[PDB]
Amino acid sequence: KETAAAKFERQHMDSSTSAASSSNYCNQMMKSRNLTKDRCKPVNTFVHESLADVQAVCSQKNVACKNGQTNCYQSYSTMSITDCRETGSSKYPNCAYKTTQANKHAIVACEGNPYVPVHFDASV
Ligand SMILES: [Cl-]
Ligand SMILES: [Cl-]
Repeated sequence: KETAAAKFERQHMDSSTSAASSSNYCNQMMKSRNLTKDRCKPVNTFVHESLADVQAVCSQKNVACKNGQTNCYQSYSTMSITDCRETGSSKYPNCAYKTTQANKHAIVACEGNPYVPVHFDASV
């Protein structure tokens, strides 16, 4: 079993790099974080900030989530973010992703005590 907090860290946290290096970034990252083990994760986002900074977003701007839940938070400043999406020629187990790097505000859902990110809603 894996806690929600831990799953968010695995799926969305990447403080090792300051941004998406190349176009293959999303390919090897979706792999190293085990997001291609049993299925190709269609869409996934990586935040290139310190965990501390991402966790802090749980105390930033409270916004609604796409699903309507009122526990989403948007970061006051922009963050280095990498979006990963399957390309047209992506088929399990040969997943292929388009890596798109940018700096936008991250929006996550927080819950529990300690109150930390447990899901990544979107990035604006
Ligand atoms: Cl995501
Ligand atoms: Cl600060």
